[PDB]
Amino acid sequence: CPLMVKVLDAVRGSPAINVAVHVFRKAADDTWEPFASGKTSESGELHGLTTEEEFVEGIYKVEIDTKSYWKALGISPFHEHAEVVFTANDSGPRRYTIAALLSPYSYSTTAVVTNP
Amino acid sequence: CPLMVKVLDAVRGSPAINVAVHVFRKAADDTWEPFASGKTSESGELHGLTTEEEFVEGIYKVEIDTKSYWKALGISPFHEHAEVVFTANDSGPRRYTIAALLSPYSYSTTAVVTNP
Amino acid sequence: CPLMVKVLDAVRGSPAINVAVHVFRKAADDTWEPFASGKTSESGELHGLTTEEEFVEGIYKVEIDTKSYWKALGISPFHEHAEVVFTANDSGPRRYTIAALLSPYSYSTTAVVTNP
Amino acid sequence: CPLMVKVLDAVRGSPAINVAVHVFRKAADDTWEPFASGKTSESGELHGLTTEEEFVEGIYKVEIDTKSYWKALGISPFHEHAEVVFTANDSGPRRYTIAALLSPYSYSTTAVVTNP
Ligand SMILES: O=C(O)CON=C1c2cc(Cl)ccc2-c2ccc(Cl)cc21
Repeated sequence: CPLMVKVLDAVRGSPAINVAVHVFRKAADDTWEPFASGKTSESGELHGLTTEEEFVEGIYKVEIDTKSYWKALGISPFHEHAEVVFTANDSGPRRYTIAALLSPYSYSTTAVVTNP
Repeated sequence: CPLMVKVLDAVRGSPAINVAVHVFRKAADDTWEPFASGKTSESGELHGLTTEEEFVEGIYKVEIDTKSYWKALGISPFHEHAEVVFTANDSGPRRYTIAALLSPYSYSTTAVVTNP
Repeated sequence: CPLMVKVLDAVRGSPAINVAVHVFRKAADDTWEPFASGKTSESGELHGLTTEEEFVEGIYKVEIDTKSYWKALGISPFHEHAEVVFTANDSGPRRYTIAALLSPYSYSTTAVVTNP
Repeated sequence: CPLMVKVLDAVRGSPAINVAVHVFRKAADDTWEPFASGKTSESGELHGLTTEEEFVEGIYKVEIDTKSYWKALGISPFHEHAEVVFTANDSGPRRYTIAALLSPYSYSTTAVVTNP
């Protein structure tokens, strides 16, 4: 529940299903340490990545594997993957939803940060 | 349930709350006939606009009153309102969600069309 | 050039060429009067719609005929057209660039406004 | 000019000026080698990063330093930077324009690719 990813397909107007998502956390030596991963569900969502206890303050990267999604559809894409890099902050609202809207040569990403 | 609107604020990373939304349907003389309206909830969503029986095939317009949302925040905006104009089709998936992502000088809108 | 429209295609990563654009201006009786129209060039841009002298203060609507663009590429898109509605020149003359980035089931519209 | 970066500010409706941009290229050992860097001009554009000769096939990463841009405007944004990762020149030389549209809690990134 503190980190959710939602991915939509702007070409088909649908959730983007079965997209691989890898989360990393930035280590003290500046490398990216694997943190969590999964595939989006039938509703384009990936829940259950981490817990409140482990999602401590720090810098995280969410990679969304957009190229493999488009290739499966036979559509030749621009980006290798979409990247979302941010600092997790204890002060603000407690839930972070990372949304991504995908097109072959463009994507947007937005963070919705809310309280239950 | 066949038509839902969801609105997000890209400046604050939050749902856009208390945004007025007016839906129109295009009449046989080409004018826009009021159809439904409401304000987005605390989660940025507006449900309950119409029913399956009345949401027949035709051209609809969804106006989102973005200027009043930004003015309330003290932020001077570009657009008078965001407009979403589309044909409702019985053939495709049965639920239409119109999403809008708002910034003072830009917005995106996406249609997610799915089956329950 | 006080008003310029630029349209890009997010499926192909290219300018959206030969897209029809209609501009209207709200009259004192509340109707939308035809103001100017044209088609985007090879660069996806439409210049020459108006002059400083004719582009007076007002509420303008830029209608970008996105459905016909997609149909001619074999795509059946969600929206009929993208509309951009804004007050212009209400604090003196400005230059406006209205951009639209198109995908079949999504678009974004942006304005860059500069003071000559 | 085979690689050009353009950055716009969706809060102000303006070019995003003096944004730092770092370009990297993936080496055969998988590390990201520094390739070129610069800052956007008054127009929000960064030209002159590379030459046809140096811009060979490869996987490139364009890192746009959006956090520092917002902080200097008094805004505490969500993302550390926007990353754009793509394979270039894998079917011969192309021209690439990488655009980013920024808001505090959202960005979109787009590419227009043309064949000289
Ligand atoms: O939405 C993006 O990712 C940036 O796209 N917007 C673009 C863009 C994108 C590209 Cl690749 C080239 C030019 C523009 C442009 C020019 C004027 C204006 Cl007002 C907007 C834009």
